[PDB]
This record gives sequence, structure tokens and C-alpha cells, in this order.
Amino acid sequence: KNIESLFDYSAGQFEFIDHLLTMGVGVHFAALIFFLVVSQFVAPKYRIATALSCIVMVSAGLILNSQAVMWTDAYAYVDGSYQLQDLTFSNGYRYVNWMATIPCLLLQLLIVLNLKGKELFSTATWLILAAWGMIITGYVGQLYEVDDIAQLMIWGAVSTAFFVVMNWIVGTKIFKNRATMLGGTDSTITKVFWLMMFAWTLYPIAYLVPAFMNNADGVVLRQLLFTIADISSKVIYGLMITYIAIQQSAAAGYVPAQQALGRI
Ligand SMILES: *C/C=C(C)/C=C/C=C(C)/C=C/C1=C(C)CCCC1(C)C
Ligand SMILES: CCCCCCCC/C=C\CCCCCCCC(=O)O
Ligand SMILES: [Cl-]
Ligand SMILES: [Cl-]
Repeated sequence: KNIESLFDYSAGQFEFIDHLLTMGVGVHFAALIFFLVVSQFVAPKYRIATALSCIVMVSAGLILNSQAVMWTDAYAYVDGSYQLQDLTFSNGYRYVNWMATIPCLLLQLLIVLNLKGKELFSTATWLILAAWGMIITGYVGQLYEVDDIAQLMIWGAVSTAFFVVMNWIVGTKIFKNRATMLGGTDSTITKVFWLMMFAWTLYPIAYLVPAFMNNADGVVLRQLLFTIADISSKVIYGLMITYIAIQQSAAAGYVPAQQALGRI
């Protein structure tokens, strides 16, 4: 049901995708260790924001690892090209994983925005409902990326509606609570918003690849887009969230944070 199943791959195409996914694994687990060791310099009220990055690193790292092994399982070098064998490859499992990772990305944002209690619970709930609506309708959509392009587009339109509404909630909370933020992170959080708009928008572009480049090179392009998007939306994003957590910790008087920033 996925366009990946339609083609044979050159050694070059096959190895590049393998390397992309493998590099993706290494980057996420490398970052995991960074987030782990810096977590001790985060004040208690923000420390969960950094823990969520650890959770995202392993979750994303495991899905990339799984995709890579699925890739090598599904294809074998036969008569001059990599051809589909008995096992299958699908991006569908990425969509399932987003059900967990996207709420984590959103939650760590709300935390450094200094949301608390009732407003935190209600905002998170609406955000998670919006994200799940987006992910589920998108998941259904890509089931048709070979059989019914028109259906892919319509489900994608519905998914985009959830996407836009989700982004509106995010933008609204960011620009409203920007003023509450310490240590100059009121400026930093603005760049985080634009990072999200950029990085998250790569995913619907990848989703549409079967519509504008239905060939083996389009398969490579999609994996390339996912890699750029994953690293940007999880790793670079996580680094900015953690930086914001540490800076606000130090400004709030948390001594290990102040000491940490003093060494650099
Ligand atoms: C770490 C993974 C992240 C942040 C994934 C985000 C995914 C999206 C923003 C996907 C959105 C989609 C649309 C807006 C339309 C097509 C269907 C989706 C699910 C690919
Ligand atoms: C934050 C951005 C992270 C970027 C991660 C991607 C790094 C490697 C990117 C690809 C370089 C281009 C490789 C050339 C493709 C060769 C085509 C092919 O053989 O299939
Ligand atoms: Cl605290
Ligand atoms: Cl993920």
C-alpha cells in the first residue's frame, strides 16, 4: 500500500537510505546522553522538560532503528538491484510513534512557557487532541498513497486543518506567555516557534511525495525529508528547550544552573 513497495532500488539508493536511518539513530542516542547529563542543572519546576527530551530521543531513536532493520529485512540484492523479499517496509509505524512523541514535544514547550495547574492540563489536553486528530487522519490518508491519490489529498486536507489549529494554539500560548519568561528566554522562545513551523511542515511535504514524485528517487527524497525534520523537530528543538530551561533555572536562583552556565 506504500510506494516503497513499487520499486527496485539501486545499490546507491538502498545504501543511502540505510545510512540516513542509521545516522538518525546515532544522532538521537548521542543527544540522549547530553540531555541526561545536563538534567542535573535544571531546576525542579523545569526538569521534566529535559526528561521529555530524553524520552523523545529514545522513542524516535527506536523507531529509526526499527525502520533501518525493516529496510534491510525487506530487500535483498538480486540480479543487480535491491528487490522486495518476504518482509515489508512501511512508514506507517512513524505515524503510530507520533501519537506518543508529538505530545511529548508539546508538553515540554508548555513547561518552559511556565504554564501550571489548570491552564497546563487544559492546554495540553486540547493540543494532544488536535495532534491526534492530525496524526490519525494523516495515517489513514497514506494508506491510499498508491491506490487512491485523491483520497490521500482529502485526508491530508483534513489533517492539515488539525495541524493549523494546533499551530494556532501553540503560537497563541507562546506569544501570550512570552512575557513571563526569565533570563532573556522571552526572545529565545520566539525562535522556537519558527523552528516548529519550519520543521513540522516538512512532514506534510514528505506525505505528498507520492503525488509529485512517485518513483524510487522520491522514496529517497521522503526519507531525506524525514531525517531533516526529525533532527530539527526533536534534537535541535530539544536543545533549545533545554537551553531555555537552564537559563530560566539560573535566573530563578537555582545554583547548579548558575554554576553550569558559569563554566561556559
Ligand atoms: C517528531 C515528529 C514530528 C514532530 C512529526 C510531526 C508530524 C506532522 C506535523 C505531520 C502532519 C501531517 C499533515 C499536516 C498532513 C499530512 C498528514 C501528516 C500527519 C503527515
Ligand atoms: C539539520 C539537517 C540535517 C541533515 C541530515 C542529512 C545529511 C545527509 C544529507 C544528504 C546529502 C545528499 C546526498 C546525495 C544523495 C545521492 C542520491 C542517491 O544516491 O540516492
Ligand atoms: Cl524549581
Ligand atoms: Cl517519532
